[PDB]
Amino acid sequence: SQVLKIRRPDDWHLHLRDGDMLKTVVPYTSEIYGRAIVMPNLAPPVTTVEAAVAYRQRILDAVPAGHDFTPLMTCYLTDSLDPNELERGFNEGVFTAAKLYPANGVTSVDAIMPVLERMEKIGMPLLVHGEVTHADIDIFDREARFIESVMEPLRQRLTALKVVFEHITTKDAADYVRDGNERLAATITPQHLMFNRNHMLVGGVRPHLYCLPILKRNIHQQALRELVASGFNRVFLGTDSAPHARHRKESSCGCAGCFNAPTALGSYATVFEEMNALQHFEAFCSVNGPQFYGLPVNDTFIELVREEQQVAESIALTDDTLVPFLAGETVRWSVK
Amino acid sequence: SQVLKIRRPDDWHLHLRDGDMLKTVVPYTSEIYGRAIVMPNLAPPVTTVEAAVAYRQRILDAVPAGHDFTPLMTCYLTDSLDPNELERGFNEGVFTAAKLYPANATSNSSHGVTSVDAIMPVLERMEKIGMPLLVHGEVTHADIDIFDREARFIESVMEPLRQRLTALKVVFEHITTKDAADYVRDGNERLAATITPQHLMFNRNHMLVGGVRPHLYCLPILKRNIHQQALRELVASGFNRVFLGTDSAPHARHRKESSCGCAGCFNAPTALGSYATVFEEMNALQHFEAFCSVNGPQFYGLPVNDTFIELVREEQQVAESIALTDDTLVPFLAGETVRWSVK
Ligand SMILES: NC(=O)N[C@@H](CC(=O)O)C(=O)O
Ligand SMILES: O=C1C[C@@H](C(=O)O)NC(=O)N1
Ligand SMILES: [Zn+2]
Ligand SMILES: [Zn+2]
Ligand SMILES: [Zn+2]
Ligand SMILES: [Zn+2]
Repeated sequence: SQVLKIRRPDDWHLHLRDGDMLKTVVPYTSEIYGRAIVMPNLAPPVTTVEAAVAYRQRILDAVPAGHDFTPLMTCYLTDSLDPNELERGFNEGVFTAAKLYPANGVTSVDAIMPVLERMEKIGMPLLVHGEVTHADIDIFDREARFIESVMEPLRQRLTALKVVFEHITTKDAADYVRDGNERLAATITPQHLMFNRNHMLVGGVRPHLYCLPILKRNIHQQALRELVASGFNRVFLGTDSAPHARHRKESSCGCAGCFNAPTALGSYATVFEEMNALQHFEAFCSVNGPQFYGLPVNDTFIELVREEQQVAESIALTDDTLVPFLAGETVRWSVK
Repeated sequence: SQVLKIRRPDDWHLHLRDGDMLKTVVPYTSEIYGRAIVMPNLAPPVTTVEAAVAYRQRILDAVPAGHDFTPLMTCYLTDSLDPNELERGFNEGVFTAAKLYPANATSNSSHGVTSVDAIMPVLERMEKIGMPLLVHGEVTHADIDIFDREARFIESVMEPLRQRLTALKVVFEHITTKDAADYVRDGNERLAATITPQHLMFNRNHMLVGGVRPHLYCLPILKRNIHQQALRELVASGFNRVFLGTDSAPHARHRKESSCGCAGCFNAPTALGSYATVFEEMNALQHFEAFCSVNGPQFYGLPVNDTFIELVREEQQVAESIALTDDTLVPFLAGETVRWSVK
């Protein structure tokens, strides 16, 4: 019965893959979101303007006629990337931002200072997967350790640099972001709002809930839920929809990533509704991101209805299937 | 190449399953171990003397010609279990011990325990007759973080139980935490523990970094490195109320590598050499025989084995998988090169 009309959303953190997987997955995004930040971690990664232009065209080839969807491309930062290449792509409208992945990506921030300094000067946002990767650091501590040892030093060095702390998963990061300045923002996925590590590990191991940064303790989940529900205007929708074929997930060494594009928007609506915070929902989906990136808000509107839809058990691929996040379950809100 | 000769070991915590899976897995135990504690979590559970007798015989049927292997059977504790049934099984040599799995208010009375308070008549009987209680010590309340469940058990159940029943003999099965290590270390002669090879060799990072590894997924869940190190130090100290219990817990490959993978490591094929590797790395090989072959017997009041086996420090590759009638079994350390093997 209940209907919720919002400004059309965007997705500020998306993996579209390539090839036949890209053809399969893009329509789940393009049918809903006006734009999406398309991450650059292809094999090999998108590190040149030329590669980004080609990738962008493959994505557009795969967008059904009638979907008004614009992929916003990103550069994968590498220790050796030429700052002139990053800037050229930016000037051309090809690169919207650059993405910093930990080594096991970038080995040190120090190795890429010239690039980061260029980004700071030209006003290019830096998107950060914020985890340290030393073998001795427990996997649940890697996000927290990143804040102290990399993020805060980096932001102290480049005080004009705009940073998105991508897919934050901890109370540590939530507090860090809440207390930061207008040059620091974050994205949060649906899974890190809806679940905690118990949902991945109790009663069985659930690889479809296995993603990076790893699901944390409930106290962390609660901190993220309170953050979005507070109305804080520098957090915004980024799904980290990260699809893998079923048997790449269900194997002796399962790939990280949740394929949440089909269910994310309604999943977010449920969280906000639960937190008694639907008045902040549009801003999270459709306003906060644009503001941070200095892009206009979308000028169309969509509707969500609170009618329970059943999530497909699987989606066909050329070879194998794709298991969506919440496969076989129910979502309380769906797109009208 | 170096040789380690020990009295024939026993496995104080084992899952043998049933049917065809039992036929496949028993030889990996019977070739090496003189005795094993056979856990009772079949579907349906072993909760009667008659079922334990028939199960013991199915196990015996699957032992290869010439292996000298004796299964020591256990009773699954449930709300509806009659203390007279348990006592009779004990008195007749059928039940060596009884096994308490985590309580759950939704448990069918035929299949489990709703709360420990609700099975005090049976626990009092075990105390009275000197039957050892084997405890899977986790609390499973939905609002407890899975990594916290063992420590919460110590506080909520273990300590109060042992204060209530001061003569009760308890083995804290497959301990995984420094909490449990210290607790057991500081206990009396009526408290012991078993430790698996996976909890000595690995921590949760091994299960979750670079990929999710369901063949390392087991209960109680792998913990953070500080806990793994405490376990290692406990065994390496020569503490004589910790002993070998593999928790070898086989599931078909398709049941492990699924959207909801089953908990358990099939480590019977590789456990003993893994334990040897750990003791060696801890410079504690002088304590290795006792852990494998003496401490368990002393705790249970049974004789130490009088035959010997040899481990050799020569590298071998572990099978990638082991055929079942349908599907396959992936062993602990599948495909890896291991340092010690049985001669
Ligand atoms: N997060 C994930 O679990 N997966 C992402 C990578 C990423 O965002 O690190 C992927 O590309 O597979
Ligand atoms: O408690 C248990 C049960 C066992 C099994 O599979 O039977 N597997 C485990 O991982 N631990
Ligand atoms: Zn990431
Ligand atoms: Zn991502
Ligand atoms: Zn157990
Ligand atoms: Zn067990």
